[PDB]
Amino acid sequence: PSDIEIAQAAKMKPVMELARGLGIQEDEVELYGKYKAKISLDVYRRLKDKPDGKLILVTAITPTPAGEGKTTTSVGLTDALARLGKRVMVCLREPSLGPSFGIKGGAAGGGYAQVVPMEDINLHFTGDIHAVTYAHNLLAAMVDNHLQQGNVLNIDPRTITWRRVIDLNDRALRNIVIGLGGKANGVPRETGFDISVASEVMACLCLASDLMDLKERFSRIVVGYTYDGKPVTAGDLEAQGSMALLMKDAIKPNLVQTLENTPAFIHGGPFANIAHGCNSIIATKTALKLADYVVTEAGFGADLGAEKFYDVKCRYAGFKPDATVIVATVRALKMHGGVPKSDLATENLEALREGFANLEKHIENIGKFGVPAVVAINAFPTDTEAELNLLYELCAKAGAEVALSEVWAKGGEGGLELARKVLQTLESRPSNFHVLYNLDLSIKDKIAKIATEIYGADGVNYTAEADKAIQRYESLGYGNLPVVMAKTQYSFSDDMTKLGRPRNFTITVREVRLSAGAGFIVPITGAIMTMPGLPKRPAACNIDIDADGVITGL
Amino acid sequence: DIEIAQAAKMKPVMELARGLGIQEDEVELYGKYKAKISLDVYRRLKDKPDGKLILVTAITPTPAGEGKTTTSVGLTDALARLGKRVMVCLREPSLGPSFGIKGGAAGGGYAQVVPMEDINLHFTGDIHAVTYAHNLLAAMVDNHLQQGNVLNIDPRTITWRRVIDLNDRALRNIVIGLGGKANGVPRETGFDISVASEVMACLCLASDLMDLKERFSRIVVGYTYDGKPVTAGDLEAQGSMALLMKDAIKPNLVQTLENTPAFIHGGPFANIAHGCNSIIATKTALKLADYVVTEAGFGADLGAEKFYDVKCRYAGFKPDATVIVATVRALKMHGGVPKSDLATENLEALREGFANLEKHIENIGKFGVPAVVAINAFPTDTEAELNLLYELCAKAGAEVALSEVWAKGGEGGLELARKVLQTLESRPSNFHVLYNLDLSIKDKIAKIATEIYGADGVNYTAEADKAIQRYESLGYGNLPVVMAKTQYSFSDDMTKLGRPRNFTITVREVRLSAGAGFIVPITGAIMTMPGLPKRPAACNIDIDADGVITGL
Ligand SMILES: Nc1ncnc2c1ncn2[C@@H]1O[C@H](COP(=O)(O)OP(=O)(O)O)[C@@H](O)[C@H]1O
Ligand SMILES: Nc1ncnc2c1ncn2[C@@H]1O[C@H](COP(=O)(O)OP(=O)(O)O)[C@@H](O)[C@H]1O
Ligand SMILES: [Mg+2]
Ligand SMILES: [Mg+2]
Repeated sequence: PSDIEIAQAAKMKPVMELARGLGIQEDEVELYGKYKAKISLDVYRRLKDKPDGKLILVTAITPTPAGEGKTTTSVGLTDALARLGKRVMVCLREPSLGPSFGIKGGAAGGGYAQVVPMEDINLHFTGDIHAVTYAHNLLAAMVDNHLQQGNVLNIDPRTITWRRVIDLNDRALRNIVIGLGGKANGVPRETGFDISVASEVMACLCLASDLMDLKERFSRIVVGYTYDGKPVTAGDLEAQGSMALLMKDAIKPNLVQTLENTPAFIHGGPFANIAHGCNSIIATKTALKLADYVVTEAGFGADLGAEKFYDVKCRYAGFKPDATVIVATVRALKMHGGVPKSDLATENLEALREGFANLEKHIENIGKFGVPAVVAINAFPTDTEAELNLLYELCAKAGAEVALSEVWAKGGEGGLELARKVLQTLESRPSNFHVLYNLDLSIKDKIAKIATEIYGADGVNYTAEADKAIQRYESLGYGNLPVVMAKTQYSFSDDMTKLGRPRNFTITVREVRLSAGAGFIVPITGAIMTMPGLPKRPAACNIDIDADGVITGL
Repeated sequence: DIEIAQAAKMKPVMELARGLGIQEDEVELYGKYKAKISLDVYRRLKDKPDGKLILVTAITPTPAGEGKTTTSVGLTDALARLGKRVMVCLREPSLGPSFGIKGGAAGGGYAQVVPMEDINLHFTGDIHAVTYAHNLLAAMVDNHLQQGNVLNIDPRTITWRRVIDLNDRALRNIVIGLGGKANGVPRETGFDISVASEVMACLCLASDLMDLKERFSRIVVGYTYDGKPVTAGDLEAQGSMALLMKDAIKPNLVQTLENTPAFIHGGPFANIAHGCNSIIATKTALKLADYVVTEAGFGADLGAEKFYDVKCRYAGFKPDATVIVATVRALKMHGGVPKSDLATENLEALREGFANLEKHIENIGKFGVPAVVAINAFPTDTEAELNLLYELCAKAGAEVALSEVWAKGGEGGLELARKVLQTLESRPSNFHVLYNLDLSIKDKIAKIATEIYGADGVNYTAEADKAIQRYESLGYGNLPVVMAKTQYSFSDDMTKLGRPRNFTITVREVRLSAGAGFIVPITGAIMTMPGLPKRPAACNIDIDADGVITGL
């Protein structure tokens, strides 16, 4: 039964009620209708010295374009725990608007494991991405006005790294020339747009602890350089105050719920292939005051999202994840064993056997961070009973804790086996969380650490552009920043072609960006683009709404 | 006395809503002090009586503005202070100008709508809905070119621009689709400011979500190589566009500082677009109130004519009175006093500049709705100067009232409120439009230019000629006209002050808004994306652990 059919038929508690059931007081809630709200940052502030609940991360194997089921699983696990009577919350990322009209669709879950109101969540929600987009683009506009008004600071406009942003898959704005028409109309220069969720401004939102912090980070954002190579910042242009203003509400996290009325925060939405892939620190640390157990997702596979959750988010938050759930699927493991994407509804026992190496490696990789894993087998409607025991069997045989999850088709009661297993590991195998690398290393050493330890490459190559940039950033004193790698989600390699556990290969960084405001560095690898495109048949064509109800949203 | 420093005073909008006879389950809250009202309110009240409709317009402005909004709000509070059941309908301010020059559009002093900062920034996200529907269409157009261009669109004739609600001059003329075969198809475009979007115009003229969707579908984005038009319908975008507008379509309820209810819905500018708030908000408010005050942008040559010939025409409104805001400082400017000298007294310059207001007074008379001048008093106004004007007005002889609504709130608008009631009770209106749709495009341009602006005639650049021919050829000859033209003069020349004579308008570009249902001749040098000044107000804007430091 279609995801929007059942999302629209849902039966929701007023969120003011859920809020109150969490120790949040009426005047700390700001409603966006009965079913959505924003929680004050005073909640976390007044509880600063109270103990945390347990932190549970969900990550996954290397996906197909439709995705496996982190979100779908995160929601379900949360519903299952609520059904064992636990005081639990999910933290998730706000879905990017753009992909609802292209390809992979929304990010509110699936079947009976969803967050709702789904169509709000997937579209405009509470206006957060819009606030990111306007602060980002206001800065750009100010940069461009500056050039026009005599270029007082002597910016070399051919070095401006600050791009524009919009929350759509618009490939035609990747590379553009701007400022044309003559002397009344700006200064010609080459730029383009990224998708808003990849904005550094969203990164700042996701790492900041409150408005004034966000304002200070904004002011350290570097937009470009003078003709003599001195950096020029958003604070040099006095933009941070306006930028902060535009984020005045977006800083607060959003409360919705699951289909079974369990509470859920949704806040910040960076992708994990081209950004840091986590929800806001603010959401997650607030939730940890409010619930005994907090489930949260990192984007794409564990080589990307899980790695950056540990090495960036946890680092900057002081978080100590207690357990980690790895989502695996028969569909995907078969793909990693040879089966084409068009033949996956077919049984193939060997292609799951030789596809397993993929998961083998993700488990290995999680183990390196010292937090105990449980595998979740997200049973797809087509997966045969035989394929399903083999995977169970392979996970046990590898030593790993496992559980089948029928959360998609059955909701929270599809996730009891799994929920017990997570509870089992919280109670019986404590976590020993530590980062992969220290901050005092070179940029190139940190990159090589991730390259070799996680993706399993032999080493890393640099274009001259990249080398020039790394020099620049260490010499300017940003050498201590952590690394958010941009790379394809479809492989451990930077070649989207290398399925499974590719061996004897090299990653090539072509471009290096600096996020001095969010406080990390972004080495861009392979051919990954920072603005995605629409397909031949965009979801949009099938999308509609009548005197009430909507179709084509997924 | 700072605008933003009146961040004090309000009551829950839900109380305000029930007090207009709106049901609880028709109110959607965005905090305790903003809401969206269902379209079911108007529907169920369809057969009930309309209140009195009052338009507030103005003389030709100083860049700072002459106080329409400030006056519309004041008037509303003043009527309430006379025990009247009254509402204001306003436009949502464009976000861009709060960081630019002119600021937000929530009023002034003690005549403002609140919560101001929300109202002027993201508000309830309508402008963002507009922006994304428009730009998703743009994105689908470009994707289509990229995926074999099956419809054979000549990318060099695409009229559909992109949009963003900032003053960004550098996005006026751009080249996109660069980088090779994987990254699109190169083409010249740019951006307009979001409030000037056709999508906004449609929102502002439509009656519900399914009307809006069908309008979207009729939007022409460009042409095939053999000149066949291609629509948003042909690309199947209207459903998604409408989805993104599902809440934007419902109007918003806020209030005034003295707690009078207010609708804010739709933002289009009057120089570049059609300059009125939504029909939805206006027609709804007529059911809930005995008196509905509403503003049209810039001077009467722009917003008034458009409110009358476009909004009123499509809505079936008959306006009952019209208020013309005038100021001493502006009249002086028009009498030759430089911008920098408008604080200093100068009676003779005020006598000379009167001509401007005189023509606006005449022009309102041609639509057949009676008029009341509001003289909106600034702190620099001499007692002598305010008397000269009042005398000038009654000798004209229009009804006049001094207004101290800015400094005093509704108490300051009693004499004005009285005169307006006095006009509605004795001098009923005989509204009629300036022109008929049967005319040709060029004839309608020429009525408006001749009768309202005072031009001797109109010239067309070759490009404008082509376009007008193309639209007549295609069946759109019968559309009404929404002139784009500078607010600073009756002419298309921003330096021709007072009441210029013996001038000609030149239209250099003509757009077709097939979905909103009008045509836009662009005159003189006016741009559809504005720019940021030397020192933008953004540079002085800030927020601490609570308090905001600029709204202007
Ligand atoms: N077990 C399942 N069977 C069928 N569809 C599923 C299942 N789990 C998830 N989905 C659907 O597949 C897509 C991917 O799920 P999602 O939770 O979004 O994965 P991820 O979070 O890793 O991107 C969504 O459309 C979801 O509704
Ligand atoms: N009587 C007055 N004294 C001082 N400032 C005023 C007065 N009336 C309006 N203003 C201010 O001047 C600017 C323009 O007023 P506004 O109501 O926006 O006119 P318009 O709607 O025609 O632009 C605003 O900053 C407003 O607060
Ligand atoms: Mg997901
Ligand atoms: Mg105004």
